[PDB]
Amino acid sequence: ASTSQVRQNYHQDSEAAINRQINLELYASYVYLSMSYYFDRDDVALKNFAKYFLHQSHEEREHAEKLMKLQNQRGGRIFLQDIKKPDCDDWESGLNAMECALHLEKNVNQSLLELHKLATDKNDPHLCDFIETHYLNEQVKAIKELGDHVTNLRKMGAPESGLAEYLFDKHTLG
Amino acid sequence: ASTSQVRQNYHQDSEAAINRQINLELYASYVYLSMSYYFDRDDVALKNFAKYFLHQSHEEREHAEKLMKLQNQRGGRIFLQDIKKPDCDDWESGLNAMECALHLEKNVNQSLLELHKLATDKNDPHLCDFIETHYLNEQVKAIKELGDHVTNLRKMGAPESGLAEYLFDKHTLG
Amino acid sequence: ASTSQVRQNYHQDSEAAINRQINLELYASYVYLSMSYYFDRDDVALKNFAKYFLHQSHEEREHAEKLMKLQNQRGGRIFLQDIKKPDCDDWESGLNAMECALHLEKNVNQSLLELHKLATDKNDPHLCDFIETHYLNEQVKAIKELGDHVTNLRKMGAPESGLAEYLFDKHTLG
Amino acid sequence: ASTSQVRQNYHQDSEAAINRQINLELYASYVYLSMSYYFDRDDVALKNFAKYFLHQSHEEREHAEKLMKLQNQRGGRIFLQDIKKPDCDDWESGLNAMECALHLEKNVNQSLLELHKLATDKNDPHLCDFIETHYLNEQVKAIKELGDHVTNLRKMGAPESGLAEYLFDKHTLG
Amino acid sequence: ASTSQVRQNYHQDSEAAINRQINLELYASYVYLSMSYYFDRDDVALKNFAKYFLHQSHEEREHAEKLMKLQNQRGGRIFLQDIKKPDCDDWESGLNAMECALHLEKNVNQSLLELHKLATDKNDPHLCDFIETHYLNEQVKAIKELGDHVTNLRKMGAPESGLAEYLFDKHTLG
Amino acid sequence: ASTSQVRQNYHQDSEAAINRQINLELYASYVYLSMSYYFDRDDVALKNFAKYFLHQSHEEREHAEKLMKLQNQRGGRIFLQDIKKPDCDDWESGLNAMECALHLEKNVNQSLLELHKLATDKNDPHLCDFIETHYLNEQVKAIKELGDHVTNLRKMGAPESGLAEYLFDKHTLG
Ligand SMILES: [Cl-]
Ligand SMILES: [Cl-]
Ligand SMILES: [Cl-]
Ligand SMILES: [Cl-]
Ligand SMILES: [Cl-]
Ligand SMILES: [Cl-]
Ligand SMILES: [Cl-]
Ligand SMILES: [Cl-]
Ligand SMILES: [Cl-]
Ligand SMILES: [Cl-]
Ligand SMILES: [Cl-]
Ligand SMILES: [Cl-]
Ligand SMILES: [Cl-]
Ligand SMILES: [Cl-]
Ligand SMILES: [Cl-]
Ligand SMILES: [Cl-]
Ligand SMILES: [Cl-]
Ligand SMILES: [Cl-]
Ligand SMILES: [Cl-]
Ligand SMILES: [Cl-]
Ligand SMILES: [Cl-]
Ligand SMILES: [Cl-]
Ligand SMILES: [Cl-]
Ligand SMILES: [Cl-]
Ligand SMILES: [Cl-]
Ligand SMILES: [Cl-]
Ligand SMILES: [Cl-]
Ligand SMILES: [Cl-]
Ligand SMILES: [Mg+2]
Ligand SMILES: [Mg+2]
Ligand SMILES: [Mg+2]
Ligand SMILES: [Mg+2]
Ligand SMILES: [Mg+2]
Ligand SMILES: [Mg+2]
Ligand SMILES: [Mg+2]
Ligand SMILES: [Mg+2]
Ligand SMILES: [Mg+2]
Ligand SMILES: [Mg+2]
Ligand SMILES: [Mg+2]
Ligand SMILES: [Mg+2]
Ligand SMILES: [Mg+2]
Ligand SMILES: [Mg+2]
Ligand SMILES: [Mg+2]
Ligand SMILES: [Mg+2]
Ligand SMILES: [Mg+2]
Ligand SMILES: [Mg+2]
Ligand SMILES: [Mg+2]
Ligand SMILES: [Mg+2]
Ligand SMILES: [Mg+2]
Ligand SMILES: [Mg+2]
Ligand SMILES: [Mg+2]
Ligand SMILES: [Mg+2]
Ligand SMILES: [Mg+2]
Ligand SMILES: [Mg+2]
Ligand SMILES: [Mg+2]
Ligand SMILES: [Mg+2]
Ligand SMILES: [Mg+2]
Ligand SMILES: [Mg+2]
Ligand SMILES: [Mg+2]
Ligand SMILES: [Mg+2]
Repeated sequence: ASTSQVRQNYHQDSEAAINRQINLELYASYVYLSMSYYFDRDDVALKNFAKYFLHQSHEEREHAEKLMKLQNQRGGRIFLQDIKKPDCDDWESGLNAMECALHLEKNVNQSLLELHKLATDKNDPHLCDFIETHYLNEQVKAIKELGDHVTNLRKMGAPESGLAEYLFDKHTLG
Repeated sequence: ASTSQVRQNYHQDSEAAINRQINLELYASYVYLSMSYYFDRDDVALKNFAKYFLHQSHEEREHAEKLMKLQNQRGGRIFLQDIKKPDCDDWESGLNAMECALHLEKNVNQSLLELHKLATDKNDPHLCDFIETHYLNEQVKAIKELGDHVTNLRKMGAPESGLAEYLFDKHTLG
Repeated sequence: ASTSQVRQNYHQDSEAAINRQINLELYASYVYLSMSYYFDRDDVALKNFAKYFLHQSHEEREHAEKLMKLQNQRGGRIFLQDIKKPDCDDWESGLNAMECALHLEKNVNQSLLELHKLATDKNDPHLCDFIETHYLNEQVKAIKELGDHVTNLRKMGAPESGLAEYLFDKHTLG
Repeated sequence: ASTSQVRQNYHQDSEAAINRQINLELYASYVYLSMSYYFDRDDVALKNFAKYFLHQSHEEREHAEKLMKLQNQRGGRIFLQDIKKPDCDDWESGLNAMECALHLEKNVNQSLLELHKLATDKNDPHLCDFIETHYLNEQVKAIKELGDHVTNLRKMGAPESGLAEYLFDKHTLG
Repeated sequence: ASTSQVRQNYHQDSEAAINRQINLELYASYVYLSMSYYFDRDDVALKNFAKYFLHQSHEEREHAEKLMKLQNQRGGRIFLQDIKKPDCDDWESGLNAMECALHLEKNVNQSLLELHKLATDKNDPHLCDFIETHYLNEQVKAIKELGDHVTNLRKMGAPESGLAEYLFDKHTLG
Repeated sequence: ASTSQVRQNYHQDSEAAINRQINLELYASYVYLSMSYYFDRDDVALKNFAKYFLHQSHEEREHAEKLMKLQNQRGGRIFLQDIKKPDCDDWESGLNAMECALHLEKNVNQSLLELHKLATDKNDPHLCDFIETHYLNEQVKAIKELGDHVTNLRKMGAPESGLAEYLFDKHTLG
């Protein structure tokens, strides 16, 4: 009950915000897992879409683990919640999955910006630096990459052109 | 809606049982993740317990992925549910975590034996072979290893002896 | 006209400030280019001064390119202006060029500090981290190096001693 | 004020023409820089167009530096002017950028042919050889390459076909 | 007396705070030096405790040197004070030394957080980034490691169990 | 309180003299540290003077550590005092720093000769051999090197000639 021997300048509200961010990162890992195996279906059959989203799934589990490490490093206590099944919808196409991923990463970035605003308000420069170093530029690069992918698929004629998704699978994700 | 072009000798009940087993494997990955970071806390501080359970967590995510591949290979459709937060309790000690892991793996094995009985009842030898090849002996080895670990910790004087858990961490999990 | 699909927490004023900083970095590349070839003249003939300033010129073009990448990563639109010819004056000596470079880098640093104050005012932690990571310490090291060079040239007897500039060229810039 | 000790058979008009050519080469570097980052935008997203034009930008800066070296080698004095922002227009498409580049390189070649006619009129065989050796065939190869690129993009169905620009990006510029 | 040629956006109060932090880092190096040689005594004789604290001593001297470099880089003037002999007390045991080290590192971290609050108040983003990059996470990792060590020693039965300190020396610090 | 089990032929007065010599070696490390960073200032800017004195600082910390080892080897008890800030004065020039270092090393040598006279008076041949083996010739070589450096700087025209200190920095300390 009494304080962690390591805890210093770590607000209860920051501790709770980090637990919510852990859940969000595990949720993002689950969304990309579901998206991956959609492209593995025999009636979709785009293997590089499947590999691309599995890699993204594995990266989100690493992002969750790094926040669980941070919680312990600062003397906070991890509190886990259910990982909700993916919302987005039935995946429909390579383009629609890429658009769901863009929205997911823009929602994760908004959560991280709220987390950074709280750490700023509580004058926690270690937590500010943590978020900036490990999360904020990774989100900007992820969002830019997904926007690039959505643009190419749209220009190529997706989702109507099954040829467009096939050739994007080989040339961009291959 | 209409049948997958690949589907052959794959009962609707088998398809549903495989989706339930996917959820159970993701749940087991989550239980071991939680257990891992407990041992990373500054007031527990057993780093080889933490690494041992993280590795086990990563192995369960691989077990889930292999069942999602199987579902697609057979022309079934993956249906995901929420991943429940870990039940077990507050982890308390290295011994108590090992005992929770033993119970978890004995519950996963019972699920797989029920799955095998269903595949047997539906005369699905491919699914029987899948379960036997990739799951049943992995469960028997996991259960035997966790029983060995629980025995050693008990003989060494855990959970009262903090020396016992420390030296087990170095010599068995190190 | 309508918003970039990637744009998030990126103020119009930040977007414009980044375009002004791009112009300033290209201007700094031009100042160092001019300084370089002054030392290549047959009546100046200090080859290590020439190489030192050419390298500095190439570094400023890289600094401009990284800001053009950032503008696109954040969903801003690059707006280019004329690159003004160098102001400073006729270069006169190794010491006078080093003093012009010190003033240039102290003016670029003041621009970057104003840019950081704007990003702080608009609560853009990604842009704050970008400036701190890629620009602020590079400016402090550049300013310290140029101050060191100016000090040595002054102590050695420059600009009157042509021997001083010759031996500095060989021993410090060689 | 008085003559460079190295100057021999180098007409004042040649000296001035070389300074104008320096400005034109820096302007061409700026045009290709702008074109490069257009293709880096999230709503254009053709990375090999972007790399192709950045390389061309870097080559034009080298062409400018070689003329600044020549000016000093002959005992002329470098005189720099503002580098104008790119004219061409909004870039619109891969085809339109390639067409702007073709017009740019045909304007640079006309400048170099005028420069060669002046050196011929002033009986400066060193300057004639300089232009022929380092510039004239580089312009003919650049113009031929850009014409080839424009032809392919037109035959492939650009600019209407976003598929055409995508596949040209992978197969020709990749 | 008059201003350093390099000084820009570096408040007199920041300059003084950096000199106080230099003294604190040298004091921390001295505390760990004293602790090291305690464990080298023939009536204590724990060689891995001795090596662990000597390494920590050498790391604190590096932390002091990096702040003396920063002071010069920013155009401040180093002002040195006596390095006080270690306070803590007679070292008594491996556990008591580890507890003194935990308190030392939590006092150094509080000094660095006060330093960061001053740099924030004076809008010095270069100094904020310096502290965050080189100091704040190094303090969080140091504090977490020392808390882990204190926990293990307590669980193992230290300081009463001389066996506990012996086996910790071999297995954790060895 | 009672005697160390290892103590043999080690006089209380020798024990106290060794503690005073430890303080003197730490003081010499501090003097050279201060001298080092003086030459790192932007208005002094002699980098090989700075490296030379930092190396000397690191060597004095090693000399202190070896005496703390000796104290324990002989069964004496280390007693630490404050490390006084450097006396010498404001450093002024490369020559003045070298002259302060010569005086420092001649004061350390006089302390060691007094220490050797005490060990001789107490018939401690182990301590006599320790001082002769590890300290006395290191002091004679240090004093000879600093005298050589002072001579060269004086002959070269230091401290008036800033050229002299610059060229000594490159050729002797480089
Ligand atoms: Cl509190
Ligand atoms: Cl919580
Ligand atoms: Cl929940
Ligand atoms: Cl980046
Ligand atoms: Cl059927
Ligand atoms: Cl189902
Ligand atoms: Cl559900
Ligand atoms: Cl087996
Ligand atoms: Cl053991
Ligand atoms: Cl062992
Ligand atoms: Cl808005
Ligand atoms: Cl603008
Ligand atoms: Cl303009
Ligand atoms: Cl640095
Ligand atoms: Cl003439
Ligand atoms: Cl001209
Ligand atoms: Cl102009
Ligand atoms: Cl050819
Ligand atoms: Cl291909
Ligand atoms: Cl001021
Ligand atoms: Cl001060
Ligand atoms: Cl003092
Ligand atoms: Cl870390
Ligand atoms: Cl006695
Ligand atoms: Cl004493
Ligand atoms: Cl004292
Ligand atoms: Cl010798
Ligand atoms: Cl020389
Ligand atoms: Mg949430
Ligand atoms: Mg990712
Ligand atoms: Mg993430
Ligand atoms: Mg639900
Ligand atoms: Mg970064
Ligand atoms: Mg279930
Ligand atoms: Mg396992
Ligand atoms: Mg499993
Ligand atoms: Mg529940
Ligand atoms: Mg088998
Ligand atoms: Mg401007
Ligand atoms: Mg530079
Ligand atoms: Mg720059
Ligand atoms: Mg003008
Ligand atoms: Mg900040
Ligand atoms: Mg940095
Ligand atoms: Mg022109
Ligand atoms: Mg070219
Ligand atoms: Mg050209
Ligand atoms: Mg204009
Ligand atoms: Mg000819
Ligand atoms: Mg040729
Ligand atoms: Mg203090
Ligand atoms: Mg440390
Ligand atoms: Mg420190
Ligand atoms: Mg005192
Ligand atoms: Mg860091
Ligand atoms: Mg003394
Ligand atoms: Mg020495
Ligand atoms: Mg010494
Ligand atoms: Mg005093
Ligand atoms: Mg000897």
